[PDB]
Amino acid sequence: TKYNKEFLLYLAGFVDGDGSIIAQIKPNQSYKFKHQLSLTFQVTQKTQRRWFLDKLVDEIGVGYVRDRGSVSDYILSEIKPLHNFLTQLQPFLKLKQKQANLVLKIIEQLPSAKESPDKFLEVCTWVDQIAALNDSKTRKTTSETVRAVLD
Amino acid sequence: TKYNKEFLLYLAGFVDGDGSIIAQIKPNQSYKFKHQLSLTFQVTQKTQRRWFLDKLVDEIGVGYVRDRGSVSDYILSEIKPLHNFLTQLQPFLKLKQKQANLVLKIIEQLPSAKESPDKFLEVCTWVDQIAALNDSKTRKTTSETVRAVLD
DNA sequence: CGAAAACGTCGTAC
DNA sequence: GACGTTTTCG
DNA sequence: CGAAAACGTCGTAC
DNA sequence: GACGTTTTCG
Ligand SMILES: [Ca+2]
Ligand SMILES: [Ca+2]
Ligand SMILES: [Ca+2]
Ligand code: NA
Ligand code: NA
Repeated sequence: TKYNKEFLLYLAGFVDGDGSIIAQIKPNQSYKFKHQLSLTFQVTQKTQRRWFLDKLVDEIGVGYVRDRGSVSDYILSEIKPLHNFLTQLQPFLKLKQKQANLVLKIIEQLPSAKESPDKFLEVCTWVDQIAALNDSKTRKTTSETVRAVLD
Repeated sequence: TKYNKEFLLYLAGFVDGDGSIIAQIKPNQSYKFKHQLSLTFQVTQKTQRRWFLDKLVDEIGVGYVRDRGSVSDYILSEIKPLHNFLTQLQPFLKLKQKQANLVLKIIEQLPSAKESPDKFLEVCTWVDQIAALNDSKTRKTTSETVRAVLD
């Protein structure tokens, strides 16, 4: 899945505008470290324009559209295709380039982050950075909170 | 003032995201038909990212940035340069392409719209069209409104 | 007058 | 825009 | 368990 | 995002 340059240039600007590059630390006992690292690339749009989101699903060839009322979102969370997509988009972003680099870095690091409790906590630090870059306003689960892992 | 393709492709996506192509019929006795036709190309952005709007002023080479509190806007209203810019940006727009064409068409038509009251009113019809296409919500001055110029 | 700049603000669509 | 919590899936 | 899908909502930045 | 009203400028 290798994309067209004209498309990526256009999409990077659309993303810098209404997209979001999100990293979350999700709490849950089921997981080894009681938290799951989650990554999302998303594009939001008023539902009467949903066709646009649908066309993203067609060109990126992966991901899906969810509806949440008057608004919809194109969503891409699958680690492998997300990494493939972000890598190609990264060179054209201007406003969300750093968070794109951070997500790429987090993905490449997941394997060894399951291994030690200190590698996992470090990676969580990178998600704090992504949220600081974002216009974050209702964040709850922080790397700091994961640190109350101390027994 | 002929722009670089990569730059237009990217800006077209940003504009589809947080930009706005605007046509307004503005009331005022000073004008022959008691209304002034106004066109605006704008890009809005949070003031901590105003550098990004300043960078637009630099590349487009015309227009300016205005501050309105926690938010700012890159503004381009001069008919000649706006026509030039919209013509080159127009082919890459996907969501605001129609309003961009309508604005180009209104601009080309301004000279003859000062001539008859009927041509003027027809042009006002095109601005009703642009507002229909936009996510309009507080429009007051309509082509219908102008029609009560009837003596 | 004609045209742009300046200034101000409602209601979501991010 | 950018999170949150809850449910499915393998 | 691990990872994504599904579902839900706060607070602006358009 | 997409309008509004008021002031300047030529
Ligand atoms: Ca934006
Ligand atoms: Ca936006
Ligand atoms: Ca938008
Ligand atoms: Na921030
Ligand atoms: Na509309």
